Amino acid sequence: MQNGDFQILDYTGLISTMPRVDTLLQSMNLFTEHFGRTTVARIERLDDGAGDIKAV
Amino acid sequence: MQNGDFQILDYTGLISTMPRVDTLLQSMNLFTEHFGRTTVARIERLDDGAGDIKAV
Repeated sequence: MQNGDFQILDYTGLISTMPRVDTLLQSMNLFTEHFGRTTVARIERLDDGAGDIKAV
Repeated sequence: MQNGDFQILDYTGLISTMPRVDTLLQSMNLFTEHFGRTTVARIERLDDGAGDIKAV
């Protein structure tokens, strides 16, 4: 490259940096994905157990 | 799945829970199984041993 209007300079290439991007949690694949249609979602839960049978 | 009268929503999934049932004693196989016919059973014992001899 030129310097001022009559001299020259040496060019030493570019230097670039970027910040961190952490993907440890994402990499573990813990989460699942579901694709739907509406903006309101429902969930259902069912609880079941057992009984203590006696003698007769 | 139906939301309020004039709106809808997306059903996602079902969640179910139940208390644990233990099987350790069953696994150890410490009990022998007998299939009888009546509602009464008999057991026979026969215990034997020995004594000490005195000088005469």
